[PDB]
Amino acid sequence: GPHMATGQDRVVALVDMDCFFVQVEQRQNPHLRNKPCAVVQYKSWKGGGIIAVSYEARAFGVTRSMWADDAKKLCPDLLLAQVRESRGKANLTKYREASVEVMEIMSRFAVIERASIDEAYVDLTSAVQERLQKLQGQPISADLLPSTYIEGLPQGPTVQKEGMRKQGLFQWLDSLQIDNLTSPDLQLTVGAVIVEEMRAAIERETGFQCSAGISHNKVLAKLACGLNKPNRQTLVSHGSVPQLFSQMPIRKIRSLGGKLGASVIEILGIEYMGELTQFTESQLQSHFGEKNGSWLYAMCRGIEHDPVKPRQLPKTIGCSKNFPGKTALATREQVQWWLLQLAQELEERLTKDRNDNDRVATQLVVSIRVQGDKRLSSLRRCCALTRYDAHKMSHDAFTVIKNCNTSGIQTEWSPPLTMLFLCATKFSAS
DNA sequence: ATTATGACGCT
DNA sequence: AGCGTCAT
Ligand SMILES: Nc1nc2c(ncn2[C@H]2C[C@H](O)[C@@H](COP(=O)(O)NP(=O)(O)OP(=O)(O)O)O2)c(=O)[nH]1
Ligand SMILES: [Mg+2]
Ligand SMILES: [Mg+2]
Repeated sequence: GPHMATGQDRVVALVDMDCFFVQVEQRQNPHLRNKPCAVVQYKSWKGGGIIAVSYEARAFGVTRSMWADDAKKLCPDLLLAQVRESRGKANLTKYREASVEVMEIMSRFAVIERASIDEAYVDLTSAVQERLQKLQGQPISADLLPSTYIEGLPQGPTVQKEGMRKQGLFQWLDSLQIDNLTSPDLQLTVGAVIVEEMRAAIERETGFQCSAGISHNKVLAKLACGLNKPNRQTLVSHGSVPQLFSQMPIRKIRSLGGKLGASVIEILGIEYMGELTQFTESQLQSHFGEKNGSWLYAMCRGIEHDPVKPRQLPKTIGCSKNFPGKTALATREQVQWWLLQLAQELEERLTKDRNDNDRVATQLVVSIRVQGDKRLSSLRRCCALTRYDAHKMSHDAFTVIKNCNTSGIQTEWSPPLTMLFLCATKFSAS
């Protein structure tokens, strides 16, 4: 009753750039704008692997993880942009720099948590309180929410999508109690006003469009962001959760799309998020552990407490390359040359990071995969990172991995290596 | 032969 | 510390 916490204490948004790498390439090359187009890495094997797809191309069935030659079967007029190659490998610097552009704009409105190259969570609780004091009990006009959907509305007592969006928004606004400065629904609405402004600023100042979700926590904001893409934002209220979750497959919730979500489905014999409400917190803890169990018990009621961490910068800086099938590295000279190429890219990125961000990495993590292992990493070893020098880092990485070489011969490497990965970690202020 | 990342939990 | 999971 009155003591049952409802998880309505915060306003959290999730902003995700639409088809990011595609948008970066479309800004640079106007010939690609408003076209079916995709971004690929490499080219010789099956035309390269697609990693980003414009919404026009998605209409033809083009998806990430598809080979470009196969995508061209679905969409013969598909336009392609290739990721830059440097030192023999894909180099994603252009997209990391575009990411910094967007995150610096977002940081003007609120503290952000960088969740990925193109997505960030935003804690808007304080900004909403501020705007509410400025509003002085003034109602919120639909004109302030020109790209907002209200999930679950319209309901009750009409043909085109924009008209639907507007009917739902009018139903939502008409039910608002703009008197109460602590009304959670009002707080979410003001949060959506602020996110409209932030998304407008991103587009004005970068050219990039994004989608967003506004709710009371990170998981609901992420789910909301996905409901109306591209170039739109969605408000998921606490009250919308029972209906939304009643037909939501468990795998759609962040963190349940893998083995744990499959175990929830199989152990409990359920399909949808809402079905979780019928179990006690102790029941869920018994099957999934104390942490997961408490998290599921709260999450299926729309409640989640994970804070938006004040972290705009990545925690690690890493360089990785796969050597699939017959390109695997089978000589010591090969392994050394590629460790050196990865280390030269890492040194470049680390030196720029130190100049921009006043910090230095202190640990080097070396990961490899050997032929025949189905795991991502076959072996992971750390060593000290005391100087931003590529020949030093590559020699140190070789020293920490050289014992994996089964070959009695000094020149050969067996079993050959199908992946190398260098990662700088454990940053300290400098 | 999906690839290049990045976060975080477990023990 | 090193390994596994989740994402994408
Ligand atoms: N190197 C690499 N980059 C990737 C990979 N997957 C994605 N990216 C890059 C390319 C993506 O542009 C970017 C952001 O990933 P999303 O937010 O998951 N996809 P997007 O923004 O394209 O579409 P949406 O409108 O649905 O949000 O990360 C990958 O496997 N490898
Ligand atoms: Mg995106
Ligand atoms: Mg994203």
